[PDB]
Amino acid sequence: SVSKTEHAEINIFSVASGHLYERMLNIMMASVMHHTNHTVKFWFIEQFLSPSFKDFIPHMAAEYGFKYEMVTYKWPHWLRQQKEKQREIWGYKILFLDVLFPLSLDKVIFVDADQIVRTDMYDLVEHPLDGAPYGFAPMCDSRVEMEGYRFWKTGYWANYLKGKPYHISALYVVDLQRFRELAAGDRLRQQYHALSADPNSLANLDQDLPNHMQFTIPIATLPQEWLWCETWCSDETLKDARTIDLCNNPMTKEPKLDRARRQVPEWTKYDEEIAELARRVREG
Ligand SMILES: O=c1ccn([C@@H]2O[C@H](COP(=O)(O)OP(=O)(O)O)[C@@H](O)[C@H]2O)c(=O)[nH]1
Ligand SMILES: *[C@@H]1O[C@H](CO)[C@@H](O)[C@H](O)[C@H]1NC(C)=O
Ligand SMILES: [Ca+2]
Repeated sequence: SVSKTEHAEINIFSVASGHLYERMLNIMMASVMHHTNHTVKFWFIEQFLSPSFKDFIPHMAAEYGFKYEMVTYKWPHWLRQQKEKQREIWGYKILFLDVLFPLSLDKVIFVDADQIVRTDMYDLVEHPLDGAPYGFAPMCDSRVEMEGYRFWKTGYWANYLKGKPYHISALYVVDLQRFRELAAGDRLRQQYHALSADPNSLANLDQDLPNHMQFTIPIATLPQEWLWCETWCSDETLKDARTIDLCNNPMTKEPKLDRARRQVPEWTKYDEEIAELARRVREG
């Protein structure tokens, strides 16, 4: 309750790089606030954001009734760098969970910038982790026609996992008290540093690292309904989805905004609402 009183009942962080992902990030935030009456604070990885986004966030905060904070954490010099901006952004999602946030914050949830929330996120804050420092949803198996693209069901990953789930990194709850209690941050940084000496390792950096460490840094497998993506999940399970991720479909390669408008009926409503707020602020 000290964390809830000082920060908020729900604390969410995200990362966005590019005007398209910033546009989706405002939509994600509006979707969270339309589905909760609990207090919310959004945390941003500051250095990737545009000046316009950072100028607009106080307007979003006053319109939607949320608190916010910008975190600017410098990549430690000892730790192997990522030349590709995509991989550096993935590093910011998983390698610094213990240092991005204050010691007074007990829990934080990563929600992808391209996500659409359809649930009260305080349900994830209250979800029992049974001692795990973090919880991730598994990758769906329900869309049977995409089995050939489930790389984790054969080869390296099938042997490595021994039947454990291969989790998606679009959404994850981190019990920061337990993550700190376990030294998970230091351990994830040292494993990443050693593994990344091979440039063929950790292809999906943010996702592969926690899945690789799940025998020593436990993952609480969240209910499947916490994360639904069309690529892997059946149409039939969309009605149960608490959140939607617009993940890439390797079979169709359909553009991001087309996936958003086609799959999510309320997407244009949030987009037009944020554009209406922008026009209202611009005149004044
Ligand atoms: O903030 C971001 C996140 C992703 N991308 C790019 O968008 C593409 C698809 O990545 P995305 O995260 O959308 O894929 P998903 O994980 O949703 O399947 C890649 O070229 C990324 O470099 C980007 O420009 N900005
Ligand atoms: C918030 O409270 C109002 C009170 O009238 C209620 O109608 C609404 O459904 C609540 N929303 C959530 C997400 O709990
Ligand atoms: Ca995504």
